[PDB]
Amino acid sequence: VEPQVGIVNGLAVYGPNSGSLLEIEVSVTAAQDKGSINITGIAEEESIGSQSKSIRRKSMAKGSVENVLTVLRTMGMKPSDYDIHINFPGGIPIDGPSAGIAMAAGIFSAIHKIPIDNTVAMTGEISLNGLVKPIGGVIPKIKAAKQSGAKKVIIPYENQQAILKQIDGIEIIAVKTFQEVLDEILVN
Amino acid sequence: VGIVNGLAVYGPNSGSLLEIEVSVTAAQDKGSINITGIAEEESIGSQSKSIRRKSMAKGSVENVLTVLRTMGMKPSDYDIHINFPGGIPIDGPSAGIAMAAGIFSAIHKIPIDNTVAMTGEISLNGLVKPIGGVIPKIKAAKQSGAKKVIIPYENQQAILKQIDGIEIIAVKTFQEVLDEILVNPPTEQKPFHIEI
Ligand SMILES: CC(C)C[C@H](NC(=O)[C@H](Cc1ccccc1)NC(=O)c1cnccn1)B(O)O
Ligand SMILES: CC(C)C[C@H](NC(=O)[C@H](Cc1ccccc1)NC(=O)c1cnccn1)B(O)O
Ligand code: NA
Ligand code: NA
Repeated sequence: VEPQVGIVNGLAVYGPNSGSLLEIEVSVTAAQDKGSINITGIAEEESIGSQSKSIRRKSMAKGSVENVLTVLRTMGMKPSDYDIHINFPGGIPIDGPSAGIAMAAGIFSAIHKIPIDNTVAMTGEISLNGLVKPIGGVIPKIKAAKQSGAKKVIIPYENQQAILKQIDGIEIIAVKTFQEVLDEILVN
Repeated sequence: VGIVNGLAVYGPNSGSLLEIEVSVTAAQDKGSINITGIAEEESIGSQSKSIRRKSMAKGSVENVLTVLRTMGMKPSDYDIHINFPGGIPIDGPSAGIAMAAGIFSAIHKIPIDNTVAMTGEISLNGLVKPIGGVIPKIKAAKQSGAKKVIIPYENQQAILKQIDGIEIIAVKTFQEVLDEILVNPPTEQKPFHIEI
């Protein structure tokens, strides 16, 4: 209907050739106390195991949020000033590092009250130095964005391939940096 | 945000170079250590008896902080975030000297030679302890375009002398790692110079 504050279109893949678009929602309020970060709708922990051994870690999605908050501090924001809540609606259990640029964009937008273009979808792992790192399932993700009525899709520079140029009816933007993501999507 | 070139082995003979990211900022509150990209806990055994422990990676981070403390740094003055990039859980004690160098470099600003990769467990006294997969690690350092690789002294063996096209530096201490990888910082608009 409109560009909007703290709503960003992310992308997911389930197995080789099955992509989808998720409408990630970000709320930022002046902190009650020390500031906080909460996420609804993500894996909190992953376990990988064999017969006799297994490891457990905080999820790549939760790790991704911590990278995002470190990047926003290097850019001169103070996330400790805010209680921040990110919501992946629907109740679907999602994981992975590839929503890093989308959550970062969502928080930036919510903090600055600058709406994000609703015609854009994006996928991109974020590094602590603001670089956009390659992701999985970029073709099914682009087709999901198109299939959903997105005019544009932001992908990491290193996911660029010749075959992408053969896709019609959606603008594919390759980015190296989170600043380039903000340039592409923020409205005024 | 500084980069240190760490090394990993996956199966008997495959190595990779990891660009480990280290962010160190003035503490927002009581200071903090956060690591992304690692195993945090390991369970070993069966139904009948199993143990659970902090991962080797997490233990390695605790040893790093103790060493920096014994060297007169106060890691609790900082919020420290180390990111091991991508989407594989990494584990092991062998990134001890990489994480310690990355934090050192970030605290003092004295930046890290980007042509150097390294592997080594760190002890509390700051000795560099032997690691596994030293040969595939060296080969992966070479393939990534590293000109130098730091290894533990006790990993030195005759056959490494057969490896061409990379300088292999054996170290006994963390101070030696820092002697070898730290570059003279820039000199412009400084009241004095720091030389290594
Ligand atoms: C937080 C989410 C949206 C990030 C994206 N996740 C996914 O695409 C993941 C697949 C993935 C890819 C790489 C690493 C781990 C898991 N997909 C899902 O979680 C998923 C998709 N559809 C239904 C239910 N779950 B990304 O890493 O590709
Ligand atoms: C923190 C990491 C980088 C330290 C290094 N780890 C690895 O090489 C470990 C194997 C290992 C070796 C010794 C003890 C435990 C596990 N490798 C990995 O975790 C690994 C390697 N390639 C891709 C993804 N993960 B080291 O202990 O050799
Ligand atoms: Na994504
Ligand atoms: Na290593």
